[PDB]
Amino acid sequence: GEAPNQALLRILKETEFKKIKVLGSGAFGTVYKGLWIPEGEKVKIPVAIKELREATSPKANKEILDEAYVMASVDNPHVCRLLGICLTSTVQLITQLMPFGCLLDYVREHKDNIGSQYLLNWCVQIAKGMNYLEDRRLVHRDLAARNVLVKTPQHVKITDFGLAKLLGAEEKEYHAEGGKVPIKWMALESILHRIYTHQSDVWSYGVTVWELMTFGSKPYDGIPASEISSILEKGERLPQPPICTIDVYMIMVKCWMIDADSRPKFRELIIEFSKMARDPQRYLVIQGDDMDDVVDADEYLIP
Amino acid sequence: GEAPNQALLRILKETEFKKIKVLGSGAFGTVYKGLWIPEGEKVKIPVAIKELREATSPKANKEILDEAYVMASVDNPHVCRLLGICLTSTVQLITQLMPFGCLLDYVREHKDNIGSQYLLNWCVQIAKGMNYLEDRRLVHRDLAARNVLVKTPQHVKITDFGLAKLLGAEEKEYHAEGGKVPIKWMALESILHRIYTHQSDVWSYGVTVWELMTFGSKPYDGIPASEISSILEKGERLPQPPICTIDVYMIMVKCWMIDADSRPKFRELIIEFSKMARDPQRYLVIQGDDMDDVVDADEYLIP
Ligand SMILES: CC(=O)Nc1cccc(-c2c(-c3ccccc3)oc3ncnc(N[C@H](CO)c4ccccc4)c23)c1
Ligand SMILES: CC(=O)Nc1cccc(-c2c(-c3ccccc3)oc3ncnc(N[C@H](CO)c4ccccc4)c23)c1
Repeated sequence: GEAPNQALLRILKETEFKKIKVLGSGAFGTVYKGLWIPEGEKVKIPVAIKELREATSPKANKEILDEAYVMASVDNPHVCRLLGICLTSTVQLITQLMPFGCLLDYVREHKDNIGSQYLLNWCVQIAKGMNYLEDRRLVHRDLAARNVLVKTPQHVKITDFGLAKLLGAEEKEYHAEGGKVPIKWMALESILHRIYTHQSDVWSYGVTVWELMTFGSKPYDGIPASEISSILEKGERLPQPPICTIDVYMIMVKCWMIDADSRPKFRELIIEFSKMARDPQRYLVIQGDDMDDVVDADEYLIP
Repeated sequence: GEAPNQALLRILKETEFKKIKVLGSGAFGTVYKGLWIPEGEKVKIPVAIKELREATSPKANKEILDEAYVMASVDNPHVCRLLGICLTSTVQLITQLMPFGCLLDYVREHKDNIGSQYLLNWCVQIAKGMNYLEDRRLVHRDLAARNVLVKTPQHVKITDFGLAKLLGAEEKEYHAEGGKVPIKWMALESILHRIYTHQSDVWSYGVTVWELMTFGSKPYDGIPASEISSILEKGERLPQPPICTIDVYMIMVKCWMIDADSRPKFRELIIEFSKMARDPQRYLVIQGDDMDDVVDADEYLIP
C-alpha cells in the first residue's frame, strides 16, 4: 500500500551514557549534555539527552514517543537524527550533541562576526533539510530559527519534530485540531483553517530566513498573536531587513504569498540561495564582512 | 666630541588630547588610554598617557624627564618612542598606545592559542630592539617580559626606559649606586658589583625569553631575592621550559654565562632566532600548534 517504514528504533542502556551537565529546561522538560559509550566499541559519542519530568502525564509520554518515531525515520546531513531511546522512569531521547546550540541564539550573540557567506549557506542547508523532509513526506509544522541547531558554524541541522506529521501518498494536507502552534511563524491558511502542507512549511522557512537576516529579531515584535491573523489578511508582511537586497527579500516575500502553490518549492530555494552563495556580498550588505580619522602613531611622522 | 643628540622634544597642549580611561596604577603613578588630536591636522592618534601623582617629589619629577630624554632619543620599529610631553601640574609622558598591553600578561592569558611562530618571532623582534639600543649606545637595565608591549599579536616593542643609561664612546660599562633593581632579571656582575653593560642586558634578555617560553612563569618562583646571588654563583640557572628544545634552551643558557663577553651579542641572537623562526615547530614543541576515543555521532553509523 504505502512504503513500509523500516527505520530501526535503537534501545540504549542507561549505564552506557553519562550526563555531564544540564543544557536547558522549561515547559518541554530538561535537556542534558552527555557522552554515550557503547560497551562493545572503543568510542565516546557526544550526545544531547532529553526527558520530560519526575511526573508522567499520559498524553505527554505518548508525544515524546511520536517525536522519537519521526526522528528515527529521518536520515539526512541537514536533519537531526535519533540515536536511540532509553526506557527509564520516563523515556529519554538520545541525539547527536549540537554543541553550538540553536541558530537563533547563535545569530544573536555573534552578530558582529557573521558574514553573508554564513547566512546564505545556512539558508541553503535549511532548504536542503526541508526538501529532504518533503521527499520523506513529512510536514514539520514548527520550522523556526530556534528549531535549527548548529553542529559547527558552517553546518546546521533541523530538529524539534514534536509537531511533525507524516502525509500519505494520496494526501496533500494535514488537518490539525488541538492548535497551540507558534502563530508568528505559520501561514495564513494554517491560522484560518488548520491546514498544514509542505508549502505551509515554506512560509515558516520565509520567517526563519527573516530571523537570520535580522540577526535574531522577534517577528512582529510589538504585536500580540491575536492580531496576526488580521494584519496578514490586510497584506502586511515582515519588513525588509537592512542587510537584504531586494533580491533576497523577494525570495522571503514569495514564501508569504496567499496562494500556497505560488510560493517556491524547497528545491527551488536551494537553487536560488545556492546561486547567491557564490557571490554573497552581491546579495547581502554587511558593514563588517568610533571614528574613521583615526591613525596609528607610527603612520604619523613628526612635522 | 660625542655625537650631538638632535632629538626633538615635542611639547603638547593638554586640550589636544582626551583621557578615555585609566589603564593602570601603583608605585609608578597612573597610565591612561586616550586620543591625541593635533589641532591643525585631521587625525586622531591613540595614545598612552603617563603621570606620577597629585604630589610632586623633587627626585621623582626629575626621573620622569630622564625617561622622556631616552624615549625621545630612540627611533626603531621594535622600541617605544615618545610622542611628546605635556607640562601640567605634574609632567605627562605621551606615547603610542600599545592596546594589547604588556607581553607578560599576554602570554599568560593566551597560553592556549600562542604558537611557536609567535614566540620565536617575538624573540627576534626583542633582539632587534635591543640591538638598536646597543647601536644607540643605550643600556636598558630593566629588560623583562613586563617591559615589552604588544601593539598587535605579531608586533611587539620594548619600553619602560626609567632605568636606562646612555654610555659614552670611550665607555663600556655603567656603575650604579642607588640599587633597587629587579634582581631576578639581572646578571651576576650587576648584583655583585653594580656593573651594567650591553651584555648585562643580554642576561636579562635570556630571562625574558624564559618568561615567554614558560607562558609567563615567575623566575625562581619560590626563592627570595636575597638568595639569588648565592645560587647563581653556585651555577644554578632557570630550568629548561617544557616546550624548549635543547637548541633554544642552549641560547638561553649562553645568555647566563659568568663571562659577559662569552654571552651572545644581540645581533647574533637576531640571526639564531630568525633561523629558528623559519621552521618553528622544529625548535619549540607545543601540543596545540579530555579524550581521544571521542567520535561524532555521524561518523558512527548504526551497527
Ligand atoms: C528549542 C530549544 O531550546 N532547544 C534546545 C534546548 C536545550 C538544549 C538544546 C540543545 C543543545 C544546546 C547545546 C548548548 C546550548 C544550548 C542548546 O544542543 C543540542 N543538541 C541536540 N539536541 C538538542 N536539543 C533538542 C531539543 O529540541 C533535542 C535534544 C534531545 C533529543 C531531541 C531533541 C540540543 C536545544
Ligand atoms: C609595566 C606596566 O605595568 N606597564 C604598563 C602599565 C599600564 C599601562 C601600560 C600600557 C598599556 C596597557 C594597555 C592595556 C592594558 C594594559 C596595559 O598600553 C600601553 N601603551 C604604551 N605605554 C604603556 N605604558 C608605558 C608604561 O611603561 C608608558 C606609558 C606612557 C608613557 C611611557 C610609557 C602602555 C603599561
